[PDB]
Amino acid sequence: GNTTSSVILTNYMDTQYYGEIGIGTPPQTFKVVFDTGSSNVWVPSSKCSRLYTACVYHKLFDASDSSSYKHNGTELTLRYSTGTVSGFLSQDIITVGGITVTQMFGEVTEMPALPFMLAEFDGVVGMGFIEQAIGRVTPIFDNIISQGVLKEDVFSFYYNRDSENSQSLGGQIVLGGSDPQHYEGNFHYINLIKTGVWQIQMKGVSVGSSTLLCEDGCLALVDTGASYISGSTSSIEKLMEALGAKKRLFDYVVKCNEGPTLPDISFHLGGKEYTLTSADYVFQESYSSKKLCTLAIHAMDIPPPTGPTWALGATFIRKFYTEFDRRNNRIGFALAR
Ligand SMILES: O=C(c1c(Cc2ccccc2)n(-c2ccccc2)c2ccccc12)N1CCNCC1
Ligand SMILES: *[C@@H]1O[C@H](CO)[C@@H](O)[C@H](O)[C@H]1NC(C)=O
Repeated sequence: GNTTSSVILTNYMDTQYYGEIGIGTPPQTFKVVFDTGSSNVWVPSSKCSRLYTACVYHKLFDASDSSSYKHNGTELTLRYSTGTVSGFLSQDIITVGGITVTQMFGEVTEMPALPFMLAEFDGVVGMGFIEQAIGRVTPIFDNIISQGVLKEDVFSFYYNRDSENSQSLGGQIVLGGSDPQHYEGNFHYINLIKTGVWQIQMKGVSVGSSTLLCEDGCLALVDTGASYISGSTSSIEKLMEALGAKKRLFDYVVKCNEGPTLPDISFHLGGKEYTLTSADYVFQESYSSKKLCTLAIHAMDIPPPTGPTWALGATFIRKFYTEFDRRNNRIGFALAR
């Protein structure tokens, strides 16, 4: 068609980027992450037991208040690297950036405190392919494309560096195109290894001058739902050894004074080198030799068939404006602004 639709995103602490969607008639509004690492839409349900503290602290969908709701009831379990949710399938009208679509989604009735008591968002909108959809439910972007309204069969992500500042724009998703106000130079495209997953070949990971990791190639999942850049436990422990970082419970840390002294990290993608300086990957909350500063990179062991794989999350997207091209099964990067 002839239209472009944008979704304004809120940036919470450079870790969570989410926007609003409306579900039902009248619309029930939810804060959702737009996740290229998954293919299902879900929100917490009014049928969720209140013994789940996450269901007490999040917005719940009430099918009994929606006149456009259509029952299904098929049970589903959605397993992620950080945790699992369980519930059942429902159908209703979903509003995303002015676009209205009839969508099958999950009503979550089992929502663990860890990690969901840490989510500022309520649910998730899966931006991945039908191949990875649980219960083979048609993903939302596929349903939007069927309407024949969007200018291009593409969607783009802008994640802002600034979270603290008001009047800044936390981020932005453009359905059906890109926003040239948020990137500079030209897009550099990398073809997907295969359709069904937003995953590309990575030809090397350099720490400083030498290529210390991913010699002989490896995989890179471009994941909008991930806060950090992640690699396997084996890759990260080698990376962190090179940086001189100390392993804590879930993350890696450096003495704050040493943060600025850290080397550049380069990701070799489609013949181009994508470089992050220490300012890009260190949470520089102070300069004290008496304080510990977290790194926006951690270990995450993603199981087969998708993994073992690196994941390029918000840490990477903040520097590089990303276009997800469904028409040509490729990913484009440009310097964000
Ligand atoms: O499990 C996670 C991730 C989730 C929770 C989630 C689940 C589904 C969609 C979006 C966010 N979060 C997460 C973010 C904030 C609070 C609690 C969890 C991560 C933070 C860093 C790395 C990974 C994940 N992912 C796997 C699936 N793709 C996105 C990343
Ligand atoms: C739920 O919807 C799916 C469509 O994917 C269909 O296969 C199934 O029969 C539906 N179940 C009910 C109980 O309506």
